[PDB]
Amino acid sequence: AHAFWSTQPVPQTEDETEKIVFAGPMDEPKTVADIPEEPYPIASTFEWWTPNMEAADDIHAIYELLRDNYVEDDDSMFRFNYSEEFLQWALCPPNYIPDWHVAVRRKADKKLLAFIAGVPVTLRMGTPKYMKVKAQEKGEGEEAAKYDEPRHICEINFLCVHKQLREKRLAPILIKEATRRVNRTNVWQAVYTAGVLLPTPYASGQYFHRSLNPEKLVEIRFSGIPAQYQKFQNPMAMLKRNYQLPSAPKNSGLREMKPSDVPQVRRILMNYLDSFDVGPVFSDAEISHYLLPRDGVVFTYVVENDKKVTDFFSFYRIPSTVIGNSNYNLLNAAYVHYYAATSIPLHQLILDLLIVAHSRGFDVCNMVEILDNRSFVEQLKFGAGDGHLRYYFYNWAYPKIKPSQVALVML
Ligand SMILES: CCCCCCCCCCCCCC(=O)SCCNC(=O)CCNC(=O)[C@H](O)C(C)(C)COP(=O)(O)OP(=O)(O)OC[C@H]1O[C@@H](n2cnc3c(N)ncnc32)[C@H](O)[C@@H]1OP(=O)(O)O
Ligand SMILES: CN(C)CCCN(C)c1nc(N(C)CCC#N)c2sc(C(C)(C)C)cc2n1
Ligand SMILES: CN(C)CCCN(C)c1nc(N(C)CCC#N)c2sc(C(C)(C)C)cc2n1
Ligand SMILES: [Mg+2]
Repeated sequence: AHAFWSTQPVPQTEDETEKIVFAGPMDEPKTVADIPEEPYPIASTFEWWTPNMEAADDIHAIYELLRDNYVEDDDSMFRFNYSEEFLQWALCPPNYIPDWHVAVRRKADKKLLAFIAGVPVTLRMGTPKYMKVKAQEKGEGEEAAKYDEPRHICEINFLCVHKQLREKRLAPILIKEATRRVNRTNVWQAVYTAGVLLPTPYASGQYFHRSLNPEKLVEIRFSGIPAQYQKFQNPMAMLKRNYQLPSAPKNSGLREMKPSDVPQVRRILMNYLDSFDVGPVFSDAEISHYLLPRDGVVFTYVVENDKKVTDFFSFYRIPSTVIGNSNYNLLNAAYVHYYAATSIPLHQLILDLLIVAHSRGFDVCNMVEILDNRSFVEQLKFGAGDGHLRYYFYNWAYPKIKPSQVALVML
């Protein structure tokens, strides 16, 4: 059933996943010396290319591949259009490894055909709380604690093959070359997410969406007018009213994040993320990189009253090309990123996220039901969407966990 995935160090079935009681590696321990410096073989008409994702023109080349060939819905209505600025931000965090950005080009004429990207992340990925309890009950705490220390691993994203080259087994070769490049740097695990079901997720969460500009969303067929609104003389007027928001934030002391807020934001974020089984550990340099505002890319606000930062939220922008329509070329989506609340309930903090996003011209706010995202769904009028984000590890056995025990946001 899976000619490629059956050959890789990942759990092969749900049944297998059920037998997993401790975090730890799947594969033989190996060393960098066991990995060849010769690149993985590829047919003679293609070549590997390493783009420089800090250089405008190479970012632009990858940007066009993704704009024309990346994730789309099944009815070919919308295709993600991650911006050039977004790609530089997502792919070049502190201490990134340029060799982990991997492309394939056609050799004759240098046409770009495929891409995959890894970035470093320090992740807590030790045995989860409910399974450490089971271990204590069996006298197996030593084995369950073996890999408690946060690990320096790889996060994979942006795998893309050109539409003309689909179903030719190019994605497996991309994945094996990426694995070689990561292994050459003495890293042996990865974390990745996808919408599709592959062998075998350790967690799965549904997507949720919150309408900000319902008239546009109905026009482009992202949304429909629900049946119940047909009982009204003006269904659209009533739908707009339903999703109406304040025109300015409600929380006293809300302001954009600045560099001097980095230590306090790191403190409150790391205290909060510690409560979840799987989550990142960020340095001050990483907090700066992933959270300081960047025009068109990431938006972050702190609540500061009386000279103390007590809460914050962040969101990032992913537009989509509107493939079929005549009034509109883009869908502008805001995605909930990291946050932490110590002074106000989460629903009150995230209402200000929706207000700022609407003010800035976003059409919808989306999120996965990770973190405590379920805690404000109903009051803030999010609804569940037809999509899931499945969380996977490469070369790491891991017990199934609930999505509310995952604290890693993937872009
Ligand atoms: C230690 C370091 C390790 C580093 C590596 C860690 C692993 C990282 C793994 C990658 C994490 C990526 C995270 C993201 O970026 S998720 C976003 C993925 N990108 C897209 O959906 C964009 C649009 N689609 C495409 O570009 C292509 O359809 C892709 C490239 C996805 C497949 O190309 P194509 O359709 O032309 O197929 P093929 O003939 O070449 O290959 C077929 C094989 O590919 C398996 N397949 C299909 N989709 C995925 C998928 N999303 N993850 C993993 N495997 C996938 C499939 O089951 C089959 O294997 P098997 O069923 O026969 O066994
Ligand atoms: C196996 N599949 C296709 C699960 C499909 C999940 N994906 C990739 C996906 N993607 C989507 N987008 C790309 C929307 C934002 C953009 N781009 C959408 S937009 C959508 C409606 C809101 C129109 C129903 C469903 C949907 N589904
Ligand atoms: C690697 N990564 C983390 C790919 C995040 C892509 N994104 C941005 C994404 N993805 C979606 N998927 C179903 C996962 C597709 C994949 N991969 C959806 S489904 C959705 C609704 C329209 C239902 C709200 C928004 C949305 N957004
Ligand atoms: Mg292919």
